[PDB]
Amino acid sequence: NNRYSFIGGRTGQWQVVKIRNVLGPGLQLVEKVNILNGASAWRLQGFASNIRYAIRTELEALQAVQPMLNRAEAILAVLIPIKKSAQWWEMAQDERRDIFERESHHTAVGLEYLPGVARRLLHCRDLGEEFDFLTWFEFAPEHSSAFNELLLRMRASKEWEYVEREVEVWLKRL
Amino acid sequence: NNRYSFIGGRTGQWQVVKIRNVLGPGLQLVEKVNILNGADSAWRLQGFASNIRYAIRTELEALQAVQPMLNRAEAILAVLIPIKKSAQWWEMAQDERRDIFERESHHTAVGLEYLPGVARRLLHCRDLGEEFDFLTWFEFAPEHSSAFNELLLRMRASKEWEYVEREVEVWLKRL
Ligand code: HEM
Ligand code: HEM
Ligand SMILES: [F-]
Ligand SMILES: [F-]
Repeated sequence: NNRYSFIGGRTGQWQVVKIRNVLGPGLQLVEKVNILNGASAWRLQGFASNIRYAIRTELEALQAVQPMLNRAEAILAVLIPIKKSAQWWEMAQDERRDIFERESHHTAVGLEYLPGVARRLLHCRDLGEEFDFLTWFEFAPEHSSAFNELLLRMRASKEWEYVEREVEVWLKRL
Repeated sequence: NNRYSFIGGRTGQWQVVKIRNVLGPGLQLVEKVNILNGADSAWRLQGFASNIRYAIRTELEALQAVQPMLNRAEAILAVLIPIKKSAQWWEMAQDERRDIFERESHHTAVGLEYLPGVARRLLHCRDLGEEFDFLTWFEFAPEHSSAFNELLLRMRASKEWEYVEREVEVWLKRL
């Protein structure tokens, strides 16, 4: 099933460490997040989809180093819902690819954080959700500082001038 | 709301003229199709309107200069064409798919030849878990029927269509 739901509330596989309401309306602090592969204070949902930007040589680079989810060591996670602006979504494909990679170097920068950080990308604009993306990251604690670095590098990029809502939900695996 | 449902059955705004089961399993013949904006009938198809996946800005400019509105008074014929692409297509990277779609197959350039006669809507549905990947919608006056039939055959001859694994044509007339 390609649908995932993230329930913030009193039960789940993940303990909430902190929530940082980076930009726009936040998410209510809760005890735990329950993650369901299918369709409480809030529910987020999104789907796994096909590649939108990455080119073949980028995928090869990613495939050579990216880790799998569910490593025994990867006891920390971060769920980061993201919303991009109307101006982003009205751009053509070349315009969006150019900002994503040529200007902002998204994949190249993220590659610097592999193999330490595992990730999953979910899409949800097309479900009518209040966010556009649910991004998921997991890693061992030794990579927390580097992941915090990466977040600030991304926020400095051209791509991020089109981000209108962002929240960080920091989790620890129970 | 960006979701549309097409329900093949006994009621609706569109009368079925014919169904051509082009490739793979067909769709059951029915009297009418009922189209609902939102989430005795035989099948339901659904999809969502989405953002642009391939077209570049100059292509969008050319499309915007000529593409017609939906619901023109004269556009009494329509065709609903659900399409499924293969697993090999979806595993390709973005550049590989763009190269097939336009550089090799000229999908937008060829389609532009049929505007303004043909109006269109693209719906996506692979991400919903539907049996098809896309629902494509076309509408036009009868004087463009022959040209639309031409266009179909040209697109089926293209490289892109080597990756199409299920296709049905539901021809409709506006009630
Ligand atoms: C950890 C290393 C990272 C790598 C290797 C990486 C890599 C990628 C790649 C390859 C894509 C494009 C997927 C496609 O073509 O469809 C993508 C999309 C995206 N990633 Fe990252 N990323 C990483 C970190 C991050 C971080 C920390 C964030 C959030 C703060 C983030 C947010 C996104 C978003 C929102 C998208 C979708 C962009 C769009 O479709 O407009 N990524 N990432
Ligand atoms: C009538 C003139 C047509 C024009 C101007 C046209 C134009 C386009 C455009 C510009 C796209 C890219 C949209 C995007 O970038 O996301 C698209 C996608 C598509 N069209 Fe056409 N089209 C035409 C006819 C057709 C016909 C007759 C069919 C079916 C037999 C068809 C099937 C599709 C499919 C399945 C997609 C999605 C491709 C994918 O995302 O892999 N189109 N069309
Ligand atoms: F990502
Ligand atoms: F189309």
